[PDB]
Amino acid sequence: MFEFDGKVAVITGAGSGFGRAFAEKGASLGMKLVLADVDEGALARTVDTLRAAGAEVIGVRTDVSNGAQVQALADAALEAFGKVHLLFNNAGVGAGGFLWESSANDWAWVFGVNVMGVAHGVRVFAPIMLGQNEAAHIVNTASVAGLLSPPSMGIYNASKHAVVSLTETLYHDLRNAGGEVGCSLLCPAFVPTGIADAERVRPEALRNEAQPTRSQLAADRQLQRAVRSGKLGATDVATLTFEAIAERRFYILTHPAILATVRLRHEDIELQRNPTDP
Amino acid sequence: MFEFDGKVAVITGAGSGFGRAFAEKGASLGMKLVLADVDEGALARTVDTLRAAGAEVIGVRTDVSNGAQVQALADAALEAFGKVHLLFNNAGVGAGGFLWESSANDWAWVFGVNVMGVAHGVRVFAPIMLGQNEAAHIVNTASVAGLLSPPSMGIYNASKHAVVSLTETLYHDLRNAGGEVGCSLLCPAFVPTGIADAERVRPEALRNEAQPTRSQLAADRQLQRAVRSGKLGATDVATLTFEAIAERRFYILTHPAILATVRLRHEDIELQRNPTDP
Amino acid sequence: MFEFDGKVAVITGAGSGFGRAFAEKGASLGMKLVLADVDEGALARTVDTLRAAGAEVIGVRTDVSNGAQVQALADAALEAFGKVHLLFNNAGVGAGGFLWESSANDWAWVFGVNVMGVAHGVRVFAPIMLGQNEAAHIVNTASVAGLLSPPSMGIYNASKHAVVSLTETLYHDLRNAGGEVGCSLLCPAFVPTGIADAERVRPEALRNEAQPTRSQLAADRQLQRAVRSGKLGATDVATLTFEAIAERRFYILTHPAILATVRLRHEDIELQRNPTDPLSL
Amino acid sequence: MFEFDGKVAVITGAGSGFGRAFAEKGASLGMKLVLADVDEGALARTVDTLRAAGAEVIGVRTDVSNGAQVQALADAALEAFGKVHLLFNNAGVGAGGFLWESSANDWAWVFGVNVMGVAHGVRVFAPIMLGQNEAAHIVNTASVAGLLSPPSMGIYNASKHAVVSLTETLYHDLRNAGGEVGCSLLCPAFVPTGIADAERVRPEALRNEAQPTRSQLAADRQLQRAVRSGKLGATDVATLTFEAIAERRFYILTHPAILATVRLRHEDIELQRNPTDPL
Amino acid sequence: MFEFDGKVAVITGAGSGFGRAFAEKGASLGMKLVLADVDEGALARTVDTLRAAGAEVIGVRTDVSNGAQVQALADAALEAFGKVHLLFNNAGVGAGGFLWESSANDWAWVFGVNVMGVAHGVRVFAPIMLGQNEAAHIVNTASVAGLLSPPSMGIYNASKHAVVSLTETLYHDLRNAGGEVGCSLLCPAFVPTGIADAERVRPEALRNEAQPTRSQLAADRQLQRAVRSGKLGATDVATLTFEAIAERRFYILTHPAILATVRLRHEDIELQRNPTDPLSL
Amino acid sequence: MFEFDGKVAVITGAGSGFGRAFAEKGASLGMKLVLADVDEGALARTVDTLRAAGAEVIGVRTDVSNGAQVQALADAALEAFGKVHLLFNNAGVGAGGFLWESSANDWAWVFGVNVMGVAHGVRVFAPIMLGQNEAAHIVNTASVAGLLSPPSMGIYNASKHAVVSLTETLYHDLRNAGGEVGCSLLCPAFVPTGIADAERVRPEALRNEAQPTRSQLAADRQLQRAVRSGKLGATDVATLTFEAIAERRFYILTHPAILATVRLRHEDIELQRNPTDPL
Ligand SMILES: NC(=O)c1ccc[n+]([C@@H]2O[C@H](COP(=O)([O-])OP(=O)(O)OC[C@H]3O[C@@H](n4cnc5c(N)ncnc54)[C@H](O)[C@@H]3O)[C@@H](O)[C@H]2O)c1
Ligand SMILES: NC(=O)c1ccc[n+]([C@@H]2O[C@H](COP(=O)([O-])OP(=O)(O)OC[C@H]3O[C@@H](n4cnc5c(N)ncnc54)[C@H](O)[C@@H]3O)[C@@H](O)[C@H]2O)c1
Ligand SMILES: NC(=O)c1ccc[n+]([C@@H]2O[C@H](COP(=O)([O-])OP(=O)(O)OC[C@H]3O[C@@H](n4cnc5c(N)ncnc54)[C@H](O)[C@@H]3O)[C@@H](O)[C@H]2O)c1
Ligand SMILES: NC(=O)c1ccc[n+]([C@@H]2O[C@H](COP(=O)([O-])OP(=O)(O)OC[C@H]3O[C@@H](n4cnc5c(N)ncnc54)[C@H](O)[C@@H]3O)[C@@H](O)[C@H]2O)c1
Ligand SMILES: NC(=O)c1ccc[n+]([C@@H]2O[C@H](COP(=O)([O-])OP(=O)(O)OC[C@H]3O[C@@H](n4cnc5c(N)ncnc54)[C@H](O)[C@@H]3O)[C@@H](O)[C@H]2O)c1
Ligand SMILES: NC(=O)c1ccc[n+]([C@@H]2O[C@H](COP(=O)([O-])OP(=O)(O)OC[C@H]3O[C@@H](n4cnc5c(N)ncnc54)[C@H](O)[C@@H]3O)[C@@H](O)[C@H]2O)c1
Repeated sequence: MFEFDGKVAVITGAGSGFGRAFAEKGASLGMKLVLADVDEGALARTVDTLRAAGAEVIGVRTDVSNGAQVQALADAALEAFGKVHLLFNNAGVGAGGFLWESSANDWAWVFGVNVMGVAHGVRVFAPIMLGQNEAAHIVNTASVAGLLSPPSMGIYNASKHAVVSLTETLYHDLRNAGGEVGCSLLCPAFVPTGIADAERVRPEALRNEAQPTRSQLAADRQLQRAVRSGKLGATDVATLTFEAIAERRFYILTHPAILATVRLRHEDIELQRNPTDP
Repeated sequence: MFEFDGKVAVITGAGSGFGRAFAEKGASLGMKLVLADVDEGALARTVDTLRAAGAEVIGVRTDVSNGAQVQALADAALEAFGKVHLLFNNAGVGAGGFLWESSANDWAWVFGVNVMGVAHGVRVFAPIMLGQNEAAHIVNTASVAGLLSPPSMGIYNASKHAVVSLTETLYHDLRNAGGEVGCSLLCPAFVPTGIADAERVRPEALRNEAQPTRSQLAADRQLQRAVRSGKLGATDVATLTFEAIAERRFYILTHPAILATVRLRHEDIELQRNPTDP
Repeated sequence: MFEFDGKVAVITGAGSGFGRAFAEKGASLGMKLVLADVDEGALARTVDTLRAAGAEVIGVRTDVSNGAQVQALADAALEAFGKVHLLFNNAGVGAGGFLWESSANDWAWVFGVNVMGVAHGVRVFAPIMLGQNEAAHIVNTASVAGLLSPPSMGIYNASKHAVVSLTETLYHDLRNAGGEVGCSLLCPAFVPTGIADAERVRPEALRNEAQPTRSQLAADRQLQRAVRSGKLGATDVATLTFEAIAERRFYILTHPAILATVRLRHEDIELQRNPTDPLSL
Repeated sequence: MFEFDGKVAVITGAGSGFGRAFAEKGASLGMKLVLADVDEGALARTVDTLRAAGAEVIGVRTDVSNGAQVQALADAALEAFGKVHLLFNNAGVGAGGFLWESSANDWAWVFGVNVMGVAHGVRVFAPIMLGQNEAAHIVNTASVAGLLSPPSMGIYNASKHAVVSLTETLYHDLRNAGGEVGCSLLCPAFVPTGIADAERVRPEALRNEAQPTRSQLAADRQLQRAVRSGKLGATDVATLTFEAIAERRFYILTHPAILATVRLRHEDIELQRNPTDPL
Repeated sequence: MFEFDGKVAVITGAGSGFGRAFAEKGASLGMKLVLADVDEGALARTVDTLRAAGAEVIGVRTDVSNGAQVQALADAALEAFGKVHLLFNNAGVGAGGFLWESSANDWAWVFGVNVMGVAHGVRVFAPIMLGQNEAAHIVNTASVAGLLSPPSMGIYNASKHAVVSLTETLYHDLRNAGGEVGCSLLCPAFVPTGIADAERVRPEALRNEAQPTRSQLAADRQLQRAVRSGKLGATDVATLTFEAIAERRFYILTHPAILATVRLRHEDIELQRNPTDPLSL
Repeated sequence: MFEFDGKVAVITGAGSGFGRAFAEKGASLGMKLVLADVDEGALARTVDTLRAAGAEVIGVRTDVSNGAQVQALADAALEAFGKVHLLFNNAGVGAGGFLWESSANDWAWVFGVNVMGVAHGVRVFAPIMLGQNEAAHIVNTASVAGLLSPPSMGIYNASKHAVVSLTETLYHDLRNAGGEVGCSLLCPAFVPTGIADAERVRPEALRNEAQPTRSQLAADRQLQRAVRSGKLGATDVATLTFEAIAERRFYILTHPAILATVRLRHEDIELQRNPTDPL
């Protein structure tokens, strides 16, 4: 099994939600923590909270869409603790509405965080991990939206399908390369976190000047209800994720009840049948 | 059935491969053609060839990764022919190698063309089509790599999974919106085209200064053999695609033999089983 | 076999369709190209692209219905390359509709290009080829419309039957005169080209003041549909034509499926039978 | 049964050969005659003889290659007799020799008469006939040279193949348009007429300045010999032609012996076999 | 019930762990906060974040083992808010290892914070609270180690049994003196805090020149593991503690699962039985 | 069976009360005696009387709150008799009154003797005993006040609960380390000794300048009354203690009647019930 005690975990999106939960779980297993977030206030508060729980932790404000900042995060992790054993490419954002009503900025924002942030983390940290000649593991947070295509969330859906596939490919590439570095793919259903309020960290350069359309308002309200009503919490997702890492299990479906809907989409494809609305 | 005679088709990646084949097929059905490509020479030659076959056609040099140029393409199409009835968001590029060995530029290049080009086309042309109150259809070229995750092609794979999902979502959004605009998703296996030589149109700003790694060289050689040995040609893909448009069929699998491998990946997911190499 | 590499081909109608495909095929075999067309824009693009791919090519704007301009085309050919070995009398136009509804200008236009253009080509270039004491060959583009008489195409049909018989006669005349110059007759069915848009190169002096009739409109639209949906392309016509030249075969029927209805017309004649009605389209 | 008594026939080339014989046969059937030829002296000899024998006949000098004059021929026909029921687009000329040795003027001359003269007649008279709502018929004189490609006659051959196909198409077009206007295609072999001396009516603007070549002289000598030695006369051709019109028969082959040579040509095409010389 | 909104809480050890959680809970109830700690950096961050979320709070660096500084903390409390209603004598440290291997400095350090800090708190603030004629309450943090005697923790155990009994006695003394001041005794099991890292705030004068022994290393690592893996958090301890204060309940056992082994120790004593060996960890 | 003849006992608080009685009992068992007290006059009276009766005994004035002096006590013990087999960390003091009314010096005094004196003894002597590879035993004098929390005695109570738990932990630690060193915990109720007059040995540095409060005077009067009226004597406590050492019994409750009150306190804790006043 994968051992955690005294190892180093780097966690993006650590100021909230799953990322904060991963930090708490990692601390309880004896991990040293490198926490990264673009939300300065959330990051600072999470660092202080983890320290008050006895964790050894540093924080590095990081916009994961920026390759130079992700490199800087790795450099900070090595300077502090010498090694990186666990990477959670977890930061994410969303936007909704009829697909054609979204702006170019919306596409750039969501793909910059949800895909390029994951890409940067893999590109920067996998060589470091491969060079250490020790067990290490990379966990990428997708979503059940990486296995399904629900209406009015097409940009988010597409970004999460990209994370699914790049992480599947990563699994094969790491094996073909050899070594003790593995990876997993986390695909949760809705959990009460801050994800429905992702607009709070949209960068100024990507703001929309147009007011939200009717379908965008509807999608935003829908996501809030879905998020607020999830029956598993972020703490449960952290527990299940670390169990999967210990077993080096690739697919982490925290809400396996979704599998009926996933099977439906897969059946559409195998039957070359126009997409079913369930 | 969808009628083509006298209608207007806008085709990206028209200078080669599937795009040139779509232009020839469209011309044989009586369509007016708006051809777009970033490769100036290929675009000009394709325009001349189609004209020598009696087609009514214009060409617009277009980098589909650039939203302003995709808008300009729509403006040129309307100025020439007044309407757009068929859109082929078809331009694409690729890169390969162990996932972490690829550069940030590689990610930006492939996602800029394969995802943002599709996104721009949907964003710009779907409102035009919805406003015409006539039948229209949008075809997005993914790949079987949008349904599978083969090793050493992770960036390409991820971009094509994104196209799959955004197009599935588009299908639902168009229905929820109402109207006569539909869409389809084209997922071919390997076909002898120019796709293995996509580096010919990598923009200067995204060039790699480092020489290719061992795995990148291997992946490039593998793709060339796969592409050169495909048993269906681009003309066959065009024929099958237009048949699907006529029936408004969403999933266009030109090589349905792939479905055994697709089922294998779907089984991995449904069973939460680590990815199988077939 | 007939040698192409290093030889000189003169092609009329080279801006589009078959002529352009002949030029591409000739270039791929190493021929020097003299390309002629009245559509200066199309001709310039054809020449430019062939030259950029490495051809030795000149383009000469030529109205093949004009005897002096055909003579000027031969002069430009000889001035650029010294010889002419292959001549494609290929430019052509068309018009349709009930035969009596067409104008005198329609007859003059179609026959000026389709018959007189071929006639000038033969008259000007055959003596040049005979005087060279070298293998040479003349290919005239007729049509399956030179072997059949489909309705509402009578002016075009008549011009193509004229090309058929003049070329058949040339075959015998060249053998009677003796020497190494031969000829072939190309008779394709519908192929995607610009031929249904021939009005774009009708000269202003032969324009029709009158509005087109119902039967003329119907013939135009039927021809547009038939041409654009042809299953063989201009490239295929060029490939088959050069194969025939190589073996000096006279009849080039690129679409042999036409033979059932050619046989029907022949048996009408042989039985003195009133022409069998064509099937519905 | 197409009926002739009291109907109006327009005949081109009426001063000689087939045209004169059509006129004499039409007169014997009680037709009113409108006779056209570019040769005014020969046209007058035909008209005056028929008028002396009691026919209703007018003569109109006409160059059938000139559309304006063909229109005036129709105008005179309608002015005199009110209707046109039978049209013989019959005037014709020829030239011979190795194909490439002929001049541009040779092409323009032979096609002007043999094709454009027929085209003008169809263009001018077919709408008249269609508008009359009566039985009418157009006869175009081709030749067996419209069915075969004999050597050294390429311009003539090509002109006659054009007549063959335009008349076949006219047959289909008339049926598509509907009505009682029909047509026939006359394809005779050599008959002793004046056709071998067609140069007598070559217009000045199309004169050749060069002397004839060996092959042109050879082709002229062959034609003179072949025309002189036909066993059927112009009267016989007229008899057979009106016989076929009566039955509305399209192909009029006055010399059916040539069909063996026609089958050979057709077989060449059907087999894509290099043209066989029948020797 | 005990009223919190608008009342004044003084919390020692407020920079981390339970103390920080008490301050957060007090802020959420509308209490004015006087927060004390010797870890100036941790205390400043705690105060800053609470104030930014809207608390009325002051932070006062205080070494609770120093009687004068505890008196200074009361003076700062009264100067800022005029009253003290709730006192959490909560700061604490620890050391482990075989009892005889610990130094005199180890005893002085642990007892100075864990016992004397509580003693100074009671001595300084109880008279203030009694003189106010208002409801007030003192909460002393002991531990389940004040109810049990686990091996290799004897100095810490002893200090926490001292807190237990002094607080039990204070309960009776406050009732005998009369009035509205009460007290409670908080006895948690392991919770993720900084308590296993207490060496970070050992004063320089009480440092050990000697290397740590095998049994001291083992005790430190066991404590690190037990603390970090506690299933209840500091927030939960704060929630349960304030619920107990509200009902003025004396014993606060946040981890009642400890009761089986507390009963075992009690029956050892009641039966005059040699202490039952603890189970393997 | 732990054996006493010829073994060495170190006894703190040897000038009075339990400590003097331990010394007399040890002498009767043939032990060599190392006697310590901060009161030099009382220590000399004990030492000289025992020596007169034929014991091997030395006296070492010792303030057990001072680690250096406890070390010197061990040094003198080893110098005179070579070994230490029995240690009574017995010296103790007290103070009373409402908890918050006591001074900082009261806390420092009572904990200095009652807890630090015991801690110093364990720290200094346990490694000696462990290194001897012989049977040895440490006895710490707590009180029933280490098992209960009677009102107005909070400083004393807390100090004695600390002794209880440190000695229980010592019991577990000695077994974890291995060897033949053990310990016991002596928990007597009130006995007529000098404990109610402990202020006679309060060091000058910890003097109170304030006069006593009503509750402190009340607590002093109660203690004087309770101590004077115990029915067991110091000799009896010494008898019971050596009896328990012989059996290696840990809990030494010389007054088992208090266990009803102890069960009540234990029940309070087990039920999380506000402390019951036993009245
Ligand atoms: N919560 C759910 O229901 C749900 C379901 C499935 C998947 N997910 C995914 O889980 C991941 C974690 O999100 P969450 O639910 O904890 O939401 P969250 O909002 O509570 O936390 C996400 C964090 O990412 C940070 N972040 C955003 N953009 C960033 C950037 N450019 N650089 C660095 N940090 C950035 C935010 O500031 C925030 O602290 C995301 O990838 C999300 O898409 C969430
Ligand atoms: N050929 C296959 O085996 C295969 C299989 C599955 C999917 N596909 C997809 O089919 C689509 C068509 O590719 P193809 O196989 O015809 O390859 P191709 O190389 O023959 O044609 C692709 C064309 O896209 C153009 N293009 C590239 N970047 C562009 C940009 N930024 N803007 C505009 N045009 C741009 C290229 O210049 C080229 O003409 C692509 O999306 C490709 O990923 C191909
Ligand atoms: N395309 C078919 O279906 C088809 C079938 C049978 C025969 N044909 C014959 O093939 C030949 C080539 O035509 P295509 O189909 O390639 O059509 P096209 O329109 O593509 O090419 C014919 C070219 O001839 C040129 N041309 C016309 N008049 C001219 C003149 N006076 N002088 C010089 N050039 C002139 C036109 O500009 C044009 O570029 C013609 O003779 C046509 O009748 C075509
Ligand atoms: N005689 C044969 O052996 C023979 C065989 C087959 C077909 N034909 C055809 O039969 C038709 C009749 O010829 P014929 O044999 O009676 O020859 P012919 O010379 O005896 O008579 C033809 C007449 O047409 C006239 N003509 C010539 N050019 C004219 C013009 N521009 N306008 C008006 N009239 C004009 C001539 O003056 C002459 O009177 C011709 O079309 C000829 O091609 C003749
Ligand atoms: N965490 C547990 O498992 C646990 C269990 C039972 C009891 N306790 C008790 O809980 C109390 C709070 O500790 P915690 O667990 O929150 O640990 P902690 O280390 O997170 O917090 C204790 C705080 O006390 C401060 N402190 C230490 N010495 C001080 C001094 N001289 N003056 C002022 N402040 C001082 C430290 O700086 C620290 O901020 C302590 O009394 C501890 O013994 C803790
Ligand atoms: N007597 C009781 O009722 C009673 C009950 C329970 C427990 N105890 C405990 O029994 C132990 C013995 O007390 P006692 O009852 O014999 O009282 P005691 O007064 O008769 O004797 C105690 C002796 O300890 C000495 N001493 C005090 N401070 C000292 C120091 N700093 N260093 C060295 N010696 C010092 C005193 O001088 C005195 O001689 C104490 O720990 C006391 O707390 C007594």
